[PDB]
Amino acid sequence: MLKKKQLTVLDLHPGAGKTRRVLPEIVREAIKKRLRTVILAPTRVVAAEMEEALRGLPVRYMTTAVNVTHSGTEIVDLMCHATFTSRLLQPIRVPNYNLNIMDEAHFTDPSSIAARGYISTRVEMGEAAAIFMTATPPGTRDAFPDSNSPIMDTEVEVPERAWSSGFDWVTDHSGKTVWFVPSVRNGNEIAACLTKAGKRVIQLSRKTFETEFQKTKNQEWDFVITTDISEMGANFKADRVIDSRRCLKPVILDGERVILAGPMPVTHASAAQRRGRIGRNPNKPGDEYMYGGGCAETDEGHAHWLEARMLLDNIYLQDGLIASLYRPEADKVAAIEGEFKLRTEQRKTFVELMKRGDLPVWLAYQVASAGITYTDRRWCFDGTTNNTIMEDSVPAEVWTKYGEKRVLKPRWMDARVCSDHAALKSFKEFAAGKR
Ligand SMILES: COCC(=O)Nc1nc(-c2ccccc2)cs1
Repeated sequence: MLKKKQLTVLDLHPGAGKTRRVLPEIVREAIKKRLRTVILAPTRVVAAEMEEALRGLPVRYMTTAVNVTHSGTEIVDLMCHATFTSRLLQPIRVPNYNLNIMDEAHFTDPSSIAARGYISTRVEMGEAAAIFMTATPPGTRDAFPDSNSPIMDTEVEVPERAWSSGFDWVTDHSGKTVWFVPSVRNGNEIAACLTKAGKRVIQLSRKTFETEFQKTKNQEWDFVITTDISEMGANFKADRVIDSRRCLKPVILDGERVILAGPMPVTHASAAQRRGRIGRNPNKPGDEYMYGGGCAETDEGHAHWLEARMLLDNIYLQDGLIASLYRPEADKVAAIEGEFKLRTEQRKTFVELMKRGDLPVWLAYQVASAGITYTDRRWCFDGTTNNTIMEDSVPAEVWTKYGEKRVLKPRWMDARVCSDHAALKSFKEFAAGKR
């Protein structure tokens, strides 16, 4: 696998031991051959699991998720997918890694797509080797891959709202259930309904993931209610998955706003990863997978692929050359390489709106490309009346940095800045000049 000019897709089934058995073997071989190597973890949780699998090997952990004293003699670096892309965008030297290893390489967050595009472009150039580790590479059509033990697959109507009757099979279960919901808000309603029925419920989402995931290890629980983030190598001691088979899809309308469309069907890859949370123990056959809809290729026209092009347009490769998306995912967006390339000062604004601002890529781009500077928040208040952000059926209000109470009315509306209470709170703080 380790010869230059090669990209290898390690597509062993979920639970086959890619992370705990194959990855340490690859790393040992890489060190033997003096390959400067990066290992990309999708999350801080997986980064910590990798440290356990790699413990004893000279690996530099570029994450505060691991508390290790580095020797200074490591040629293998480990960081999150997002950290890799972030360091590429920033005015900081990223080594030209000979070997690029991406774990959970199916991750469809913009920074992961961008990292695959950059890595696969370096391999196509003949400059590097890469290994993408995933049961479900782009365009996979099999929602029902092999497992370590037989799974009971049942198509069933799954609740997406509180219920009083008609779903006894949900609560009548005495094991542990991982339940994939399309959104935080939908999970909150299911979680309240299960809590009222006497169940112990943990909720996971992107913003709460590291903190709340620890509860699945430290306390007894009956249900984990999770968004799609648990597709990215989160492991549970569970005997059932309940899968809505639904997700939200960010969509750019008319080049001018972003909506969260759906809920709508998940991809085959997502369905296989959700299912793949169970059937992992060869000694425990008959884990159950209850699924509430079909799959569709809802990654086509999804904003994350256009966002990935915005990031790649702003990463230096060589002179004016721009990295392509990884070929199997390159048709998910109608975009021209270079269309989003910013001049030096606008690019810095774009980076800071994402890194410090915590704005979605698309929104960061609109503000930066309009020639607005990072601390200038006038745009949060001067949109049309129909861009008014609503909080519990009333216009959201903040005190501006000037001490004026104003209605939150952004010039560009991205539904992700108000998708749940936590998002809207963060965006209000941003509009107020608090970061
Ligand atoms: C599952 O097999 C049928 C199918 O693919 N149905 C879909 N429904 C959508 C959809 C749903 C909500 C909002 C917009 C679009 C996309 S695909």
